[PDB]
Amino acid sequence: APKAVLVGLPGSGKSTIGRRLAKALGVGLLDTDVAIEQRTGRSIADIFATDGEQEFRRIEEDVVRAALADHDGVLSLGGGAVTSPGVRAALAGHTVVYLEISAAEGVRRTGGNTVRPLLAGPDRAEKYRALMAKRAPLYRRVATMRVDTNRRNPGAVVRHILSRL
Ligand SMILES: Nc1ncnc2c1ncn2[C@@H]1O[C@H](COP(=O)(O)OP(=O)(O)O)[C@@H](O)[C@H]1O
Ligand SMILES: O=C(O)C1C=C(O)[C@@H](O)[C@H](O)C1
Ligand SMILES: [Cl-]
Ligand SMILES: [Cl-]
Ligand SMILES: [Mg+2]
Repeated sequence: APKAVLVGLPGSGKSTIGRRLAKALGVGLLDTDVAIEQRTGRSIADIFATDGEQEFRRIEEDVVRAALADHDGVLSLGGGAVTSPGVRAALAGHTVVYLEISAAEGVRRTGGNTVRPLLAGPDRAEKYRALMAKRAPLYRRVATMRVDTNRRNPGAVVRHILSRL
């Protein structure tokens, strides 16, 4: 079981806080997206391209179940994983840190468009708020710890999580 499972919208800091929290804890980081494309040689985006969310999520939920079981480090859940009820069920009892980010800051951190398909450019701010409106309640469902990453620099979010694990 992971030291901590990180959930949040794109830009909330999963990959970042994950890497830093993993390092701090001396443990490894496991990003389910990477765990997904590695295990498939075919990229997340391109995966969707060929088989769509219905399939992606099936693959994703299965890697998550796996990571939740065999990973003792820090696990960063790909943003939409929470939408799969089986991902939510798999999460129960685990240490789930919901990295909270406002839509304004969130739209801005992901400003570079470092992938994030559902977050395509044409009217991203609107897109991100809708996305936040939909995923937000779910992250709050599965979260055992909510961390506001809005003001806090990465180090402080990480120390905040450490201080609380
Ligand atoms: N607390 C933070 N303060 C400032 N920038 C952050 C913070 N958390 C993450 N970032 C930055 O925002 C960008 C998105 O972070 P990332 O970890 O890739 O998000 P996610 O994987 O959750 O989608 C990264 O450049 C990262 O450096
Ligand atoms: O918020 C989301 O649905 C997504 C979050 C990331 O994990 C991407 O890899 C997924 O493809 C999409
Ligand atoms: Cl299981
Ligand atoms: Cl994501
Ligand atoms: Mg990520």
